[PDB]
Amino acid sequence: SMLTELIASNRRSAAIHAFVDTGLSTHFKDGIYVDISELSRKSGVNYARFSRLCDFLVEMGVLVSNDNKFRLSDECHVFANPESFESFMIKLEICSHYSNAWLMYGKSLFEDDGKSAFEMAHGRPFFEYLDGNKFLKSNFDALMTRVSNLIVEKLLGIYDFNQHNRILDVGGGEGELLVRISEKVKGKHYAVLDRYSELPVSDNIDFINGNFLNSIPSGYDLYILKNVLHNWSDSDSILILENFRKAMDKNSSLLLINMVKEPEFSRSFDILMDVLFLGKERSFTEFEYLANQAGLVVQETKVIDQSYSPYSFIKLQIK
Amino acid sequence: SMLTELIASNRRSAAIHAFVDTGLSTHFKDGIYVDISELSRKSGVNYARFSRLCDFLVEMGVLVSNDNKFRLSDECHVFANPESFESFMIKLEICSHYSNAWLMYGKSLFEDDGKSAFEMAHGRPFFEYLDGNKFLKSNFDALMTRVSNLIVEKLLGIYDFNQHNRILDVGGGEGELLVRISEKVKGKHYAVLDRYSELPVSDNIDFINGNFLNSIPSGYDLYILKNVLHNWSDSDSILILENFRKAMDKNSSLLLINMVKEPEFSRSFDILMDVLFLGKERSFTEFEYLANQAGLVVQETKVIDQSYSPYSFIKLQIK
Ligand SMILES: Nc1ncnc2c1ncn2[C@@H]1O[C@H](CSCC[C@H](N)C(=O)O)[C@@H](O)[C@H]1O
Ligand SMILES: Nc1ncnc2c1ncn2[C@@H]1O[C@H](CSCC[C@H](N)C(=O)O)[C@@H](O)[C@H]1O
Ligand SMILES: COc1cc(O)c2c(c1)C(=O)c1cccc(O)c1C2=O
Ligand SMILES: COc1cc(O)c2c(c1)C(=O)c1cccc(O)c1C2=O
Ligand SMILES: [Cl-]
Ligand SMILES: [Cl-]
Ligand code: NA
Repeated sequence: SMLTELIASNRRSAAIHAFVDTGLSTHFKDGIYVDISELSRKSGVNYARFSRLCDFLVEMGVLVSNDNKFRLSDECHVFANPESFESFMIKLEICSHYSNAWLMYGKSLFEDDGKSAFEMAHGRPFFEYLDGNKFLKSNFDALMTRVSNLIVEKLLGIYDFNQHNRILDVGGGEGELLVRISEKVKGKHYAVLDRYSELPVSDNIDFINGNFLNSIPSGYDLYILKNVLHNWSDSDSILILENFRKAMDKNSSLLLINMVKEPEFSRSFDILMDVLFLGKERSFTEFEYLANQAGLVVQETKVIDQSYSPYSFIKLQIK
Repeated sequence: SMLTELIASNRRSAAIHAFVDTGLSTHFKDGIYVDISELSRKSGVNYARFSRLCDFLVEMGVLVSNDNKFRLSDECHVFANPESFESFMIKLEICSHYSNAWLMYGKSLFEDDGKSAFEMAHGRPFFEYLDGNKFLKSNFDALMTRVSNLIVEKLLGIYDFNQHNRILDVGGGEGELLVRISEKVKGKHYAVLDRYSELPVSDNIDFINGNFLNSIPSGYDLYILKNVLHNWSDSDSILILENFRKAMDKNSSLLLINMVKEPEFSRSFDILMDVLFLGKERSFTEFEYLANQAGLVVQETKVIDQSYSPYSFIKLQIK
């Protein structure tokens, strides 16, 4: 039935995890057709059992079959690359920590102590727990780095970064966005703020250990906040934007860059943000409402299409 | 994108789990339209956050939205009933035990110790582990009871059980099949063989502690083996059927009743059977092959329709 297969949606994620996490998918580079008999001899993977997984992956549209051999579909070519954001995504998606968070989601809907399903499962909020877990921190940071790399070219296209001199990326993680921007727009002052136990090192990037809930370093003419606000409540989002308004002078600009809620796209990410952070997906007008409450005004708006989501690009200045 | 949402398939299962496992779905009986504000007052569920889950459940087709109220779809009426097989399926599908089995699935494809992904995660094979885990045993046995209840009427319709005098259901679990058959077909000796520490009790039914890998007791004119062979390898399946042939005389009949592999249905259950049991789904032809190797021959075959799967009904006798 359609209902029992909907209940069993998890099996699709688990099948992809087995295929990608083992590195079996790396044998499918460059659109090659793989003979599972040959793959078994060199890799040691069970012929009969991996062939049955491949049949399920064909059903899913991950693999295509010809002459009893399997290739990756064009869409799923990314699974052959272990450095692809999709590879890091599947490693996190059904990991034990995420699974235990999802099992607390039901109970989390009845509590009002401001603890996410993740915190209920782990005893600390997501980013505080990641401080003590290499697997989660390295894979999450790697995922954010890959998606940052993918948006750079379009971001440099739609907005002229050459007009700015002092640039701070707030919650910029490993700093991939400004590292790539600094290679195209050379000779500016580039800074990245995040929570660092050990400072990253990269040519002409000033890495700052900080906390955007407490304070944003003042004196920059361009601030960037990319994919941060969806990890936070309305009240915490207003606090962050208030801290920007206090850091900014009349000539300063804040680029609020975020995946945006659109009716046509899936609500699944909105639920994941609830589970991990008590966060949420927001529309443009919802972001604008928070910014207006924080004492910021929209000067410019654009849409950036990415394969996986639409993005809101909102240029903010103090009222 | 389609691929990121395919990777995020687990979120669909986890959303349904939060909705059903909490008992929130029991407020949606008889296709009623629910005001989430009203539900929040009564149940104590967070209005805003549950409304967002309901938006995702509408996207999935689990809920239907009208006038900002939500009802279960006709197909998903079963979610309002905590005694439905779908309710028990949901409880097991993304439980910690299954999650940890799925996380070993990739690694299991590179080993030939004969340990399932489940055994690699939990240290014992499925049914041996269930002996010591009430959560898995109670919910698994409840699931099997519910799916047995749904097929009883169709079995009674397509086979004359009244022609037999002594009937043994082998691996019959809680004995629901014969409990229900005994209500319609009177004046028979009914027995159920399974792995029991303490014997179940039912007015019409004699429960026997046994092991179908070791021996099947003689002196029954009808034997039944329903939904057992998919938990076993081809070699173990032939051993089970050989033990039937040794227990049976020329006048004995064996009803082999099993979900059957048809090309038009999902391979997802085939992969679950690999993970839990190193089992598999089989076609009619594949079942007949095993029976023939065990020294049994097909007297009668029928296809039984169930909502979630087609079934093979095979009457077997000794050569
Ligand atoms: N209180 C806090 N102060 C500063 N950074 C924080 C923070 N809480 C979380 N973060 C950081 O916020 C980031 C969210 S993920 C976004 C990373 C990057 N801006 C990108 O778009 O790819 C993480 O790097 C996390 O470490
Ligand atoms: N070695 C063994 N001997 C007997 N029963 C066994 C067994 N190993 C597993 N079983 C039983 O096999 C059953 C598989 S599930 C099928 C239950 C029932 N026939 C139905 O169709 O609903 C379980 O009840 C399990 O306890
Ligand atoms: C597995 O758990 C995840 C937690 C996540 O936070 C994310 C993702 C996955 C993710 O795939 C993602 C993709 C694109 C842009 C993003 O911002 C994310 C993101 O944030
Ligand atoms: C979640 O774990 C499961 C393990 C299972 O073994 C099953 C099921 C679920 C199951 O939903 C099911 C449905 C119909 C007929 C069946 O035989 C099964 C079955 O066997
Ligand atoms: Cl600086
Ligand atoms: Cl309301
Ligand atoms: Na500061």
